[PDB]
Amino acid sequence: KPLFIFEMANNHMGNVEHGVALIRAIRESCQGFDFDFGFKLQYRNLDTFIHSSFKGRDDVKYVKRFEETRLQPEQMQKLVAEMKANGFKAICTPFDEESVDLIEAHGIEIIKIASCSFTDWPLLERIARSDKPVVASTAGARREDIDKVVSFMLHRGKDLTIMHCVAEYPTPDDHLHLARIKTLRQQYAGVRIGYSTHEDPDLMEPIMLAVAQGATVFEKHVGLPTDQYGINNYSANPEQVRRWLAAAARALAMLGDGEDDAVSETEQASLRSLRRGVFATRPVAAGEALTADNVSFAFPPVEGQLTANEWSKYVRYTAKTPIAADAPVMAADLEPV
Amino acid sequence: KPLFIFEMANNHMGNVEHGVALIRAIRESCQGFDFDFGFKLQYRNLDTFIHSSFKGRDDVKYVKRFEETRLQPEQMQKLVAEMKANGFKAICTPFDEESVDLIEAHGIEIIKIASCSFTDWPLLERIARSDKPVVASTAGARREDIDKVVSFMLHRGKDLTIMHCVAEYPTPDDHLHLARIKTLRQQYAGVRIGYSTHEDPDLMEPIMLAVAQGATVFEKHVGLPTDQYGINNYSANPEQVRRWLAAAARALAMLGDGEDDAVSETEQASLRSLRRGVFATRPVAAGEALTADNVSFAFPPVEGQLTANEWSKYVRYTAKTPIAADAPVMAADLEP
Ligand SMILES: [Zn+2]
Ligand SMILES: [Zn+2]
Repeated sequence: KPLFIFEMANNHMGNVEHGVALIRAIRESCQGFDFDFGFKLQYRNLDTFIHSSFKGRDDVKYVKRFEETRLQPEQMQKLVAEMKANGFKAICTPFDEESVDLIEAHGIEIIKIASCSFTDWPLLERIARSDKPVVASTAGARREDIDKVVSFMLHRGKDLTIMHCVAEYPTPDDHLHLARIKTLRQQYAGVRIGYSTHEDPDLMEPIMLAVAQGATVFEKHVGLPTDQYGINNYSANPEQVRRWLAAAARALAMLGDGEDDAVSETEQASLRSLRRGVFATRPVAAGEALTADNVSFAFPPVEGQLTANEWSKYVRYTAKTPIAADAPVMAADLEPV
Repeated sequence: KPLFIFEMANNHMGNVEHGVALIRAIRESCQGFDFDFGFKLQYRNLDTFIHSSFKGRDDVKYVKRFEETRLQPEQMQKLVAEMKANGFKAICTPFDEESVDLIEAHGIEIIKIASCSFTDWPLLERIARSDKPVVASTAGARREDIDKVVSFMLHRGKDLTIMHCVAEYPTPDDHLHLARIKTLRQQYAGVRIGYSTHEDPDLMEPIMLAVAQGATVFEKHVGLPTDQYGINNYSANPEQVRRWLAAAARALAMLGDGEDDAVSETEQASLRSLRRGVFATRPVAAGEALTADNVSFAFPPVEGQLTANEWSKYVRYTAKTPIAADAPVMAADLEP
């Protein structure tokens, strides 16, 4: 049931072979874990998306990075092909209306909304008229906005998932604000809650904290280090992904199931072995009632001596058969009153 | 603020001076942290609590250990004194009703109830007569019991805390069942929840998990390995107590404040730089309306271009002054 999502973003680096080699290593990292898994792309129609005025420029963030790692629809369909080949849910973040169109053509199963497009209303309209599940990130979103967006998606019957994240790239430990996962969970009932992250140096605890807080979907950026290919400071390599899942794996075990009222057999005998048994202080005749004079409490009990945990201060029991003084009051020897 | 209770139990090994040195070793472990701390004893009037039928016997668990580590009241009084002097809160688990009297006499501040005495009504009824906050452990209680005891104390006006714990000494990782913390927060709303634990072969993650589920009171057994005395495996030394607390602190750091909605400049400025700005696709006369006909969306914007995230179907825009084809719609040029 937990779903983990692996964000490639642009870490294919403009290169498909690399990106195929990265999906396949991520599948290797998943060996043995019993979760759901999705792989994520980012769709921008670079023609429309980067404005004429900013083409070829680098005096501002992201333009150059976007232009350099550009991939053609032909090649983007190729990656989906592998994604699915390996058993990943194909997941994608459109930033354009036209990229939604494209997501459809590619038979992608799910739509992520990035935090930046969270209130990109025209983009939302385009997504709403789609018929796939939605995963929305909410970094620095106002409550009133997330409300609008939740309400609007939920009305008109969408499968929605809302994710905590922070738009600091990478995110200081100081600054993960994981408490927010619960804030979101409490604000919005019957909406899946998740956590998308820019934490990683190889951290490991945030995920446990995240699971504990009742997030059910988890997104992390991934990439494959290589000689002549670097990695950024918020993207995990295949070695740290496996660890990432090992951590969640552990946290689930340590957490157990909150459903279980059910009780261990150790616990029960242990607990008895520390309880106070009820003893007669004085001979008690047949049909004598048991009172504050005549009994006392002391440990430890024998089976199935009546214990203090069953005593009452009002008159509850008479002795069916006589009890010797200083003897354990056995519970099979008492008729209730 | 979070409360950390250190369970001494009978880890004073029956020696007052050792108990003292323990308290002192643990005060050091606490240096620097902005938490509350308590040290906890275990009170049993043994003359009376261990039944004659069982005195001198090592035939079944605990009897021996209790007898062997016996401390007199004057000696318990010295420990409480020490605890207070290092600025610890004084806490105790009484197991019989004479022990509650001694708690009152010794000036102990909080009453802990062990899981085995959780439904010990006669003890409960004695404990209810004190006016000390109650902290209550819950291992293997059935729901109806927790319900009963909970309302019992709450209706009495008690300042109650409910702990999750597990009666396996020590508790396997497998078996911590840390999500009872959430369960219990959810069934007993308003009631403070903590977690008392019997875990570590050095474990640091469960406290981080405890804290993340909103436990606020934590208990752990503690000891001072000495070679003259060893230490059992569900109780922690001073080194590993600091680690424990550091794990807690780190978790709080990573969690931050649920009720804080202030967003950063760094964050806000980050988001803007990935957003679609708004560009005029044909010329736009002054006092002319802006529609889907005349605007495209593209990236990136600049201070302070209109942004798409402000293209609501509920909002009309008219140009103050004329806008050229292919130009940024600059907000200061419109009319909400
Ligand atoms: Zn991201
Ligand atoms: Zn204990």
